[PDB]
Amino acid sequence: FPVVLVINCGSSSIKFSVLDVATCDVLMAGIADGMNTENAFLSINGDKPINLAHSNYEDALKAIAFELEKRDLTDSVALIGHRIAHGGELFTQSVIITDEIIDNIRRVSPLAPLHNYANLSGIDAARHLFPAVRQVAVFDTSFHQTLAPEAYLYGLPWEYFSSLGVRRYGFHGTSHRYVSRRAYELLDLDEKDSGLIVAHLGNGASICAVRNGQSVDTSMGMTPLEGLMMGTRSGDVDFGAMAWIAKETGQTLSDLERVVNKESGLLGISGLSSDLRVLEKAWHEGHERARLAIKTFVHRIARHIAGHAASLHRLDGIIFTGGIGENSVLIRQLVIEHLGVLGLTLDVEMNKQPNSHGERIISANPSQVICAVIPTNEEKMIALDAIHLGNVKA
Amino acid sequence: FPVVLVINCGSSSIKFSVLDVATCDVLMAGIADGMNTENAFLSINGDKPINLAHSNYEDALKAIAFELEKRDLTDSVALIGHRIAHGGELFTQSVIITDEIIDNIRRVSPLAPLHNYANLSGIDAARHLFPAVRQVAVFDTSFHQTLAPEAYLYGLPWEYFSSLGVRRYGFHGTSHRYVSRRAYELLDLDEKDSGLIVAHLGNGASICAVRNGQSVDTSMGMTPLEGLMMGTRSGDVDFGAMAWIAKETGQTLSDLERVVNKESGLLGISGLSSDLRVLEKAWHEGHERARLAIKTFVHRIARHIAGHAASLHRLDGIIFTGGIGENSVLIRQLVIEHLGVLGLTLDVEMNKQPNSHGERIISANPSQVICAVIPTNEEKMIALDAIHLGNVKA
Repeated sequence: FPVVLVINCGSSSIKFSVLDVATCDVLMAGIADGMNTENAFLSINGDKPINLAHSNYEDALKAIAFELEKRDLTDSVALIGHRIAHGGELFTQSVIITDEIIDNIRRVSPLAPLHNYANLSGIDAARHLFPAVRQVAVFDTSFHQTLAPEAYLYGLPWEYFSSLGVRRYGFHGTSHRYVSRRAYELLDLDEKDSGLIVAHLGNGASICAVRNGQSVDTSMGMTPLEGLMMGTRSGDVDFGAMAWIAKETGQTLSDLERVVNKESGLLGISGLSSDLRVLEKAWHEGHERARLAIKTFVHRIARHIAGHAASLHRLDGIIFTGGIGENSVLIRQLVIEHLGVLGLTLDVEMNKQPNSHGERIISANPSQVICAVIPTNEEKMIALDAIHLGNVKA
Repeated sequence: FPVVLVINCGSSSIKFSVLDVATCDVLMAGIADGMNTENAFLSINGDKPINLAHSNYEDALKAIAFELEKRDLTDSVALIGHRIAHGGELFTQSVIITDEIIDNIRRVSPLAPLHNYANLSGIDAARHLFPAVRQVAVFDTSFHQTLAPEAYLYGLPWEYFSSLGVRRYGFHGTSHRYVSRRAYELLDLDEKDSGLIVAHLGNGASICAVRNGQSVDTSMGMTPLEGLMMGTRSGDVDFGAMAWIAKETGQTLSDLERVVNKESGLLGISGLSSDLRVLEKAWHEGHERARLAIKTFVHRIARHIAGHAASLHRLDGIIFTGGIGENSVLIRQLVIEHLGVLGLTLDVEMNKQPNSHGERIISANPSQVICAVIPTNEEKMIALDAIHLGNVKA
């Protein structure tokens, strides 16, 4: 009864999970937070902030390693899946990790300095701790590599693209991919003849147009900062304004890069919270700035949903996913009501249902386009790749 | 037989025209270029680069003033219309110029330093030279002041909006307004119950959603740099990328503000020209980078057309206008073919017709949304305001 160990080794943490190969169900999950700080802890199932203070990425993973052995599931780990933030133009699909692949990840790493160098740290660690174990890299950008130049080029000097690799990459590729695969079953569509928009709304937020099973457009850019307005991230912003602000407040780009990433978005407008639940209640309690934050949030989701639909021959579906997309009844309704131009009719009792109801249509029958909610499962998608890649002869 | 003198007093030039009040036809047009330089000239009808070297804004206008008198149409100038680049939140419509209005323009001027201070220069000049003459200000942003906060707020700290006035203003308001007024006649729509998208493609390029006669969304931002990719302007650009570029090439914001405005856009991608005619032939001759420039250009127009349609209850029309929108048969077709998702069917023989055919439908009858070309006439719109305002008792 073998298992896959999935690992998202970020800058501050190491979010892991263990899935059963047979059923892809989660047998174990955890998180080694406070990494690089003296105050570092490991909490399995959120049950006991352990002692792991002032420890590095490889120690954290060894801590988790010993905890896997403690639950007699070390000699059952057939596959290790690694989440990588950024794949540049080198990675178009998931791959078995080898020395070539490390080099290649290390080459594209400058495109995402924070995250990738931590992902690499996780890979070196895992490979030390599990050397007989097949390991796999899954890239958050690779699903979007089917985009055409017209879709991914910026309007900058060509040199910036060809010399420096400055172009739209897009993120949430694993989610957009998984959700879309699931969409074909739930809507009874033909992958080869279909057009979906997937609104992944969570932590970060991005839209993705999926034509005939392929990503043809996505809202995030070279960095995860483009596109939708998010929790603390600004989303789309007139560079003229950012330039003007610099000259008016006497701030740097480093200053403004913080502001746009950390003090902006839902938080920036509301001046209250990045959390929708807080703001949704804030609006119900009559806070105007919370109302505006949500209305703006909703407005920009609509704008990009409709826009991404231009990259489709036919619009068969809109699929909400992620923490916000799976759980926010209001946001889903406001967004759908903002797309009446596309002929969307919502079913409110169906949209009322909580996330317990899982993969579910939320549109009435008169609706010209089907709306649905499909819980994302990035870990399951990572496993399914790892499983598939397990059959390979290297 | 009275006339209106229209004046667009930019940073480098003074583009003027003289319209007959009766028919709104242009009796005279000209341009005093090379302003502030020692090499300065005045060319009426493009017929004789006159001697006006090393002269200021008021001299240029006096030169034009004496040329109006030379053609016995000085004592016939009933109204002077002034084009203003930026109106902030103070100007929601055209207004009769008074001391209050100068102060108010001077207050919002910091929102558009280059252009507005030249517009003010033109106003002081005109008022000197024509003091008994009623004068009017028409603002390029005022049509977009019906936008809701959700439509015009950026996802930045609220403080940047309330303290510093950082929000989407949008431009081409006079064109989008005129074109839309004309749309209601050409399509036989009810202003009060309608939804148009207007693609003004020229010099600068912007989209505008017009719901029930009101601007509800527009692609340009606080500066004319947001939205569509343009001749030399980048359009939408991931701030993360602009930040990354800065750290990689060691450039300033001033450096990058030049690049994004002057070396970018159609020119930036093609590495050849900002002129579509050059690039269109370049593609026909087999230049790949010209092909990519146009395809990207077209792709982003489609994206924003569809997106702006989200701010409509119903999409009745898409209207092309401006130098590129009135004259480019290919761009219009490629854009429309990119919006097959909205059910657009094009009539190619109708789309083939040159701009001589004027206000004209370009879509087949099966088309679920009407497409048309409507030549913009900003000068006529300025006159019609000035005429209307001529009836007022101050």
